[PDB]
Amino acid sequence: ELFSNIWGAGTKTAQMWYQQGFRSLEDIRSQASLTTQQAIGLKHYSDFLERMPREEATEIEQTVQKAAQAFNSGLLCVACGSYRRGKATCGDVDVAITHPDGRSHRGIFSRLLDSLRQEGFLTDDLVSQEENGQQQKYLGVCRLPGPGRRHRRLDIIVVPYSEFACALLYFTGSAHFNRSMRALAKTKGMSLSEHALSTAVVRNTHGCKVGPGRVLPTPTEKDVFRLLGLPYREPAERDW
Repeated sequence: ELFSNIWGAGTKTAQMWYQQGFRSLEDIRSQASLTTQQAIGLKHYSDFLERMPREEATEIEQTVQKAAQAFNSGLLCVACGSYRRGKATCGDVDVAITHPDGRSHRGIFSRLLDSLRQEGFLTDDLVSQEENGQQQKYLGVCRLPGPGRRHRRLDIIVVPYSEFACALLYFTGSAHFNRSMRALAKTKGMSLSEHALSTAVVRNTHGCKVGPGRVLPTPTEKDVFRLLGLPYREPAERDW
């Protein structure tokens, strides 16, 4: 069951396709109906089975940073995921982008992606543009210049500065760790997302609601941990 490995396909679709006679990667490319992601996953099947050394992730991060700072030299670009958690290898790269003035993040997302296309860095686009609140998310594939380079999954997320701490936390992960933090937030009547940490409603000692839900200010990751009642954990401690 090698269908599993194709990107955009899990055990979920591995269990159909087979329903059909398909038992081959080739069988799927030629006869099966495919998602835009699945087509790309098939196109780079061999490459997407290989993790990259973290040095390559650094090169990917700097490539995105260089192209973004040409447009505004104050833009903050950070690679998250397993990279930020300090692993020796990474399966993909998520680059979060913001600006400290907090408003110069707009107008970058479109121009940046285009700039990376022209120089041949971005090779395949899963989703060219996703708009989630004030966050803009690119999902695609990249490849560093030169010979012997494999194709690497790359996400780029541009975020407002007021959401940066929560975004960094969310894209740094791990997925387990996020689930754990969301559960902790809930025990305090809060909710945690990639945008913000907020409370549900405000109630007094009589149980009467006296206000709407509150968006808790979180300038840094440490604020999130403080608000959840936890000692701060470095990214390297967040694998589980």
